[PDB]
Order: sequence, then C-alpha cells, then structure tokens
Amino acid sequence: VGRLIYTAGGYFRQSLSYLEAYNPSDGTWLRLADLQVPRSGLAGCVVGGLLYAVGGRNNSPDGNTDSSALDCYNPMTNQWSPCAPMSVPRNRIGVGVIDGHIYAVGGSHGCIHHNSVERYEPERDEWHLVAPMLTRRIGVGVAVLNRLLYAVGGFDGTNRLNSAECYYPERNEWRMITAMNTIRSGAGVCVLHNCIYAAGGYDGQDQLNSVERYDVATATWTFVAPMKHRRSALGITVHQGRIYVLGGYDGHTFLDSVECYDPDTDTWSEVTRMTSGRSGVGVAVT
Ligand SMILES: COc1ccc(S(=O)(=O)N(CC(F)(F)F)c2cnc(N(CC(=O)O)S(=O)(=O)c3ccc(OC)cc3)c3ccccc23)cc1
Ligand code: NA
Repeated sequence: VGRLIYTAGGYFRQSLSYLEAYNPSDGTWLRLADLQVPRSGLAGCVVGGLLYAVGGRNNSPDGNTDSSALDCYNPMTNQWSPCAPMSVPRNRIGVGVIDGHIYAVGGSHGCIHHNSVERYEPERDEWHLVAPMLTRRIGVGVAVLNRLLYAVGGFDGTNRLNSAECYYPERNEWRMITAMNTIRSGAGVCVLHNCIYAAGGYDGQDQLNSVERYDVATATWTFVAPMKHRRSALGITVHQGRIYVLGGYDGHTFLDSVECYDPDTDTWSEVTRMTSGRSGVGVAVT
C-alpha cells in the first residue's frame, strides 16, 4: 500500500531536474527535490527503499554532457546524494536490479555505442564490469524475470534492433532470445506477471503505439492492445498489476499523457497528465 510512481529528469527544450511522484490511489502528484544535475535519457530504479538515477545526459542550451553519474534519493529525507559513478558515461541507458544489485546496460557516450555492462553493489558503493552483451545497444529496454536480466531492442551504431538477449548472473554470460516482431529503439520495457512487455519506441521511420509481450515458456513475442499515443523515449513501470507509460515523443510533441494497461481486459486508458510534457525520464516505484 501507498507506493508511489517516481519520475526523474527528462527533456523538454533541455534536460530537466524535476523529481515528481504520482499516487494512483488518489490521483495526486508530489513535487520533490530537484536532481543536483539535469538529466534526460537516464534510468530509474529502487533498491531497499532508495531511488537511483543512473546515467543519461545533460542536454543544455550551452551543449551536451553524457553522464556516468549514480545519484541516490531518500524519500524520507527528500535529499539527493552522489554515489560512486559508473566506469563510463551511459546516455540512453537500460537498468535492472537483481538481488539488490543495479545493472547499467549499454547506452552511449558521444560516438561510443556500448556493449558493456556494469554492476553496482550499494553496500560497498562500487561498480564492476560484468560480461558484455552480444550486441551494442543504446536506447535499450531492460527487464528482470526469474533472476535473469533481459535487454530488448535499441540501436547498435548501424542497425535499429528487434533482437533481445538474456543475462545469466550466476554464469555471467548472455544468450540471444527470440527477437521482437518489431524493430524498437527507445521502447518502454517492464515485467508484469511473468511476461516482458515492450511498449512503443522508434522503428527507424515512425514512433510506435504497438506493444509486444514475451512469454518465457513458448519464448515468443505476441502483440497486445496498442497504446492510444505513439511514443518513444517513454517512462514505464508497473503498479498494482498494471503497466504505466509516462510521456515520450510522439513524432511532433513531447507528451504529458500517462496511459495505464490492464492485463485482465487488454485495454489502455489515459489515467492522468504529468505537470508538463517530456521524454527520456527515469521511472521507478517505492
Ligand atoms: C528524432 O526522432 C527520434 C528518433 C529516435 C528516438 S529513440 O527514442 O529511439 N532513441 C534511441 C536511439 F539512441 F536508439 F536512437 C533516443 C534518442 N534520444 C533520446 N533523448 C536524448 C538524446 O538525444 O540523447 S530525449 O528524451 O531527451 C529526446 C530529445 C529530443 C527528441 O526530439 C527528437 C526526442 C527525445 C533518447 C532518450 C532515451 C531513450 C532513447 C533516446 C527518439 C526520437
Ligand atoms: Na525497464
């Protein structure tokens, strides 16, 4: 009870510092302490009641700086603190948590299109390199299922990807899985009831409203109901058995639309609006 959807950073004309939290119970938005540095193309995650803001970029009017930063938010203190930075800057990053460890997956540093992956141990405040992905992936979506980390879609420096791969932390190795039916970079990727969902993204021509679900048993991707709005660089999370997608770019506009997926009825509904339209946010629930 009383867990909130947090949204951190994002982009509208420049990278933003906002940290806001939505309560799906009462439909209320909280305005919380700003990030110390503006960030878009970051990822959000929660470990032991703390929210982490990982990687991304400060896209200023001045210019662009890719971020290696890891910053920790305590909802009890409403304060951001720096943590150990990653080995490399990672903009358009994917993250997932396994057993209280943060995995920072691919992303970019200028022309560098990362295949590398690194793991954070909060108790030691250190990062270590682990096995690299079999593909370079920026704009990659990450999901954790059955204690395996999945990396889905992205861009390899030449090709936009429908490919996906699976990381085995005990073995420290990656394996290609069944590809998506759609090429998707900047997709929202999340886990709901033992399925991976990949919602929206960009196929190289258009922003997508399509949604595919991965079934681990049959190892296949199937389409479910599409979103009302085409969106890439969207935020995504799961709250009480439902998927929330936040913002993104629809090909013309930076969206403020929050849609909600009910797996029971296979329908999307608009549930609220962010206070302002933005893409490339980091989202998590605690
Ligand atoms: C021009 O039309 C497109 C084309 C592909 C995409 S994307 O969603 O596939 N893609 C992934 C990839 F790297 F693979 F190309 C991404 C592109 N840009 C991001 N941002 C930061 C950045 O430019 O570095 S963003 O949210 O601040 C942003 C900023 C401006 C914008 O105006 C077009 C759209 C977005 C990304 C941030 C997170 C994830 C992927 C990002 C988006 C828009
Ligand atoms: Na994810």
